[PDB]
Amino acid sequence: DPVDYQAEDATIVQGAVESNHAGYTGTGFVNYDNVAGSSVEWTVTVPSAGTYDVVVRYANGTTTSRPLDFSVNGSISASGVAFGSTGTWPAWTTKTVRVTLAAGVNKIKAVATTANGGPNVDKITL
Ligand SMILES: O=C(O)C1=C[C@H](O)[C@@H](O)[C@@H](O[C@@H]2[C@H](O)[C@@H](O)[C@H](O)O[C@@H]2C(=O)O)O1
Ligand SMILES: [Ca+2]
Ligand SMILES: [Ca+2]
Repeated sequence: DPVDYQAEDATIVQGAVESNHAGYTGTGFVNYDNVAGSSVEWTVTVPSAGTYDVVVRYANGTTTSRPLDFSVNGSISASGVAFGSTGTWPAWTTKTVRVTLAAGVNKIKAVATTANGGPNVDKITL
């Protein structure tokens, strides 16, 4: 079965664990710093090699899409994945990103590519 990997439990670069908007799961969420290069990197375990539907649960209380690049350590997995508006910060939704993984432990990194940083990210599920 898919497992929830909480953002606030992952490796956060230029970001903060926060909990001041309603509707996150786990103990909070990650607010990426509003800077290019802000990132979160999750450590996941999957039973078989192949391409997974990585469900990214996020919010973006602005009218400006906030794109992320996904990689599995070192290697580009998805490039310029746009995270559009959700109207308000507590209004979480999801986006599925295809990421190819090996059997066992993998690290998935999502890095902000624009000066606005990333959307707020609650977790990934896969
Ligand atoms: O990414 C944002 O633009 C953002 C994340 C927060 O969830 C929002 O409440 C809002 O926060 C602003 C700053 O990003 C944040 O670092 C500061 O501590 O508070 C700001 C605010 O407007 O409250 O935007
Ligand atoms: Ca931010
Ligand atoms: Ca969370």
